[PDB]
Amino acid sequence: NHLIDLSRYASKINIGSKVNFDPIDKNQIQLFNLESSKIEVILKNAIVYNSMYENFSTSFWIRIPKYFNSISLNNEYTIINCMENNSGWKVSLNYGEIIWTLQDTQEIKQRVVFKYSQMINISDYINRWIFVTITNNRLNNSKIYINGRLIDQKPISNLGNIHASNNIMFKLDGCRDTHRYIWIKYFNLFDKELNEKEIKDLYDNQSNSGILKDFWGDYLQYDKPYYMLNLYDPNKYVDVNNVGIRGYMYLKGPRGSVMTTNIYLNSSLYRGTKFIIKKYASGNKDNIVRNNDRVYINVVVKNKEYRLATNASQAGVEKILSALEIPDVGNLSQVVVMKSKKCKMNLQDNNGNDIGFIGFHQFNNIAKLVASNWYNRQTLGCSWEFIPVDDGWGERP
Repeated sequence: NHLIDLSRYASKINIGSKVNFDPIDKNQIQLFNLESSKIEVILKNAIVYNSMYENFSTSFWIRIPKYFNSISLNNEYTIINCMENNSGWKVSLNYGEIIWTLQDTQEIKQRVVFKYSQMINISDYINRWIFVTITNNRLNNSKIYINGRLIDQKPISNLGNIHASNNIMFKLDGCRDTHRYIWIKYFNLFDKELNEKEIKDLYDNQSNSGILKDFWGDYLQYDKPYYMLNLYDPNKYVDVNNVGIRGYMYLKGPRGSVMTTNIYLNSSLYRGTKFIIKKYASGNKDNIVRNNDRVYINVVVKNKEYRLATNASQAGVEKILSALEIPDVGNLSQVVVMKSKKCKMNLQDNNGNDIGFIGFHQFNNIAKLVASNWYNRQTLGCSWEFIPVDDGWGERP
């Protein structure tokens, strides 16, 4: 009974003791810069690549922690190796780079590369799950796609016979940063050149769209503190002006930055009051937040949890939100419907009527958090990301 997804391609899988399978999402695999943190796939014979003509493709998801140290500048290290006797294919990484390399049996090699900057306020790529697809047409081009989008392509018809390895080695090789690691999931191989339509369908059908995601791309979870990023005002963070029904929550700037030299320079993500999502009526007994889960939102002020709520009877369509003592909520509106199918939070009263998506509104040059049905009809002010502390980001909370 085969359980590991790599078994599709393997007659045998050898897993080192320092491979870490994520306990919440067992398909997410963590590989450290240690010699026992490796997965060796002995390929089924029909999968071994050995041809001058056969088109082929590969896809995988990857999450690459931010490069912190100058030791990582120009240090290309292999992560997925299907080379034997200097022919085959491999995936490697470098500072802000993902590299695909083909090499034939005649010393001729070609690369296609995706590059991402670490000098950017908010990155789509640093330490966040990335869907990678590389397609190879032997009489034409190699192409690399990131999150379903074509990034680059290079001619490869000058390459002759490619005789790849009988194995695939998942392992950090040649990396000089002792603390380096990667996360990977859903490695696949295809015996054709995938078209743009097929690539987008893999991206979509491996995105688990019925499950809400945090900022890094992991499953959103209950009972886990999250810093909030509003995508419509990304340089601001959430704070509380008094707890209780007289108070309100509001966006305040600026975030400020985190930086080391010109190794990285990014917006600070660990800012403001933290949200904790509480189970109330979830679709499942596990700890994962799913589309249409009905939840309560707790707000952390001075290391104490309060309840996000509002009096929906206040004048006007924008209902200003407060942070209340949990016993003080009474019959006030607090039920939030979480949505993935980026406006994530829809507040409802205890009769089931919509009060509106959670966003913000300007009240005399103060951006107060609101529930507002203007959003439900309408990147919006209700677009939020949930950011937990993560070792791949390295900022000090």
